[PDB]
Amino acid sequence: MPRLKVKLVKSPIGYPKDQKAALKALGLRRLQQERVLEDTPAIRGNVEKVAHLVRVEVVE
Repeated sequence: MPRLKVKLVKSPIGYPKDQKAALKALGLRRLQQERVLEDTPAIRGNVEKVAHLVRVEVVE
């Protein structure tokens, strides 16, 4: 509740199940969708798994 705004900027088509699961958990389903998630250790772990695919901004 500090938060992170995550945008899916690259196509995950054909990516490993782990990485597709991390996208699932971040709720990113289509290209250029943006989500504001709570900045937790867990949410950070999932953004880390899909770093190539996403753009991250610190928000509150």
